Amino acid sequence: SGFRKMAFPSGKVEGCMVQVTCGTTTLNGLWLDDVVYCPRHVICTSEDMLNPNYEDLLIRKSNHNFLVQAGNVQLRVIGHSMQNCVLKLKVDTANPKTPKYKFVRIQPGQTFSVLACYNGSPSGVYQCAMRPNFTIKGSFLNGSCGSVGFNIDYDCVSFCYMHHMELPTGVHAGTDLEGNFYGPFVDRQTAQAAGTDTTITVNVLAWLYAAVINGDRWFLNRFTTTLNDFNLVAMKYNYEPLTQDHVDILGPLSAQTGIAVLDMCASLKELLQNGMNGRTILGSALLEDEFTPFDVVRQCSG
Amino acid sequence: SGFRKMAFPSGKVEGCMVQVTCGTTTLNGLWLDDVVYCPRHVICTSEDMLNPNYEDLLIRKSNHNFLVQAGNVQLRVIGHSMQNCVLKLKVDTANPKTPKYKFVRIQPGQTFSVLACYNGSPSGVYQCAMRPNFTIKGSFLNGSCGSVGFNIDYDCVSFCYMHHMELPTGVHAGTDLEGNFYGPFVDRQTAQAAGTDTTITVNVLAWLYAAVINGDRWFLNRFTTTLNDFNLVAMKYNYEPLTQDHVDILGPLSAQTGIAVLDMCASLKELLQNGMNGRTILGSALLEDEFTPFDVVRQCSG
Ligand SMILES: *[C@H](S)C(=O)c1cccc(C(=O)OC(C)(C)C)c1
Ligand SMILES: *[C@H](S)C(=O)c1cccc(C(=O)OC(C)(C)C)c1
Repeated sequence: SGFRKMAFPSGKVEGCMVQVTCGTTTLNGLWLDDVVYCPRHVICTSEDMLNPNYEDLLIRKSNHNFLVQAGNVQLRVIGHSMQNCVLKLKVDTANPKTPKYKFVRIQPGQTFSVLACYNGSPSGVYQCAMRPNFTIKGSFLNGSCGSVGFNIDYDCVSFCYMHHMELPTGVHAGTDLEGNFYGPFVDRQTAQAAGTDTTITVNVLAWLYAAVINGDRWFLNRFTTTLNDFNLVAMKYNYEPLTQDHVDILGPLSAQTGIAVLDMCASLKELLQNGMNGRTILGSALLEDEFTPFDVVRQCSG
Repeated sequence: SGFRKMAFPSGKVEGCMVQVTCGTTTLNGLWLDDVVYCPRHVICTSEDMLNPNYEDLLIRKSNHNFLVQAGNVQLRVIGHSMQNCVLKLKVDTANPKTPKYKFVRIQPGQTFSVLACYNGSPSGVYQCAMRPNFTIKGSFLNGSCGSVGFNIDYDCVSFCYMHHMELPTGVHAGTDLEGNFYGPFVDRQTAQAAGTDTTITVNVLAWLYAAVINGDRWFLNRFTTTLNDFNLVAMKYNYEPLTQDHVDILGPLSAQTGIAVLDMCASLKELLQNGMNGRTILGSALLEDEFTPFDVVRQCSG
């Protein structure tokens, strides 16, 4: 019993974090086999940041300009190259702690664990979701860029996020491990801002199923709805449309609880229209949208 | 920016988790140096559980009755003994991954990270608080007992909790690493239940300071209060009394934000009396009490 925002165990990623320094800039890097991945911003200076030409900045560097430290061990850089917004530093040592891994890009509405790091040292681990507007509501301080987000499946780490920056509303933007940004953001100084966001409907319904599995049933009702009537209500409350694929994905949780997906939708409609009347669900007084159907099944089953 | 329920990186504890089997019962154990720690319930059978005499149960066992597996490696048990509600299995191999560690017992209102494990394999990591009534609101399924809770400071793991059982309200009870239960709970079958709980006032005030550090200021006011007037209001809302030591502990956050502790108390009084009027603090619509002043400083500073 119980339901918590649970992250993956972080040890496999801890053994990959290193510190990268270029000039006076230090940030985190990810050491896998004999390559260290880090934000290419490490080669910028403070006044380089209005419109840096990274190809020019990089051609003016050599290997000896990059100091890579793994714990108390310095790694010799023997090659450097750019790929989109990340830098690939080839080092003379393969990381003996490299896990099985993949570089995956995730979709809005998917969740992942973040290992927040400073100066190559892990500080904390938490769960995040990629918002519909491609930002993440992280927890990061200066020095955290290069920290990574990941999921783990049967001992294979799928890296999906590298941290780059903080937008004016305090939410966070970054890239995939190929250096391609999530969202319409750039690694230069602009007035760029998070665009409008929406609530991840399928995740809210998954979390209502978690609540039923855990004994909160007060929000259930005998009603049902059609998918189109529900989606009219969703549109009105800035919720994403629910598709038939979402309905199919909720099938296992529906079968476990005996509550048809469109019956749960009728409950969610009532909650949007009426609020909670001073009650809570799974210890929250808001509708939570950062758990996927898979997160619920992984944490709740049986 | 940002504020999340953040756990400690779990890798140092992952390298200590093993599986212990006795008869048909399997659960988790903690391998440090050449000892494996686990709940003594592992030696029970299903009908042993009304009033087991653990000293009798244990004297009928030998070393070969305990199967300890670390990954795919079997550890030979060469001694066994009981200490309160935990079992100490001496094995013929010292764990090469043992971290610097301590066994500390924590106080109600303190937080810790939990590494939930099944069959000796880590599954997820999350943050918890010891409630005033000595339960924890965890997330645990059958097979999780022996999972541990811990804090980490400068590479030293202070273990504070071993998981034993789930109470009827779905909250969790366990012991310290010396086998002594937190709270008035026993490892036998009874009608034992969580006692009445209260809200951890000093933590709520720490979290209001986190919110101010992160730009939520709507709940501030020009008022102040005395400690006695505040504590009259606390008593009325089932909040714990605030002591002068709590005020002193909040001093650094008060100095960082410029908001005197008793001024923040006046805000908390207004929030208890009026509610939030449809607003949120740090993404919550309830007053959060599971962050200590230290948690806030660690996550927010600067
Ligand atoms: C450090 S987290 C980093 O990689 C980075 C990436 C992209 C953009 C920036 C940046 O613009 O930093 C300032 C503080 C806004 C100049 C940093
Ligand atoms: C397994 S998590 C374990 O250690 C344990 C400890 C103490 C009490 C129990 C228990 O009573 O289990 C049942 C399921 C209530 C019989 C289990």
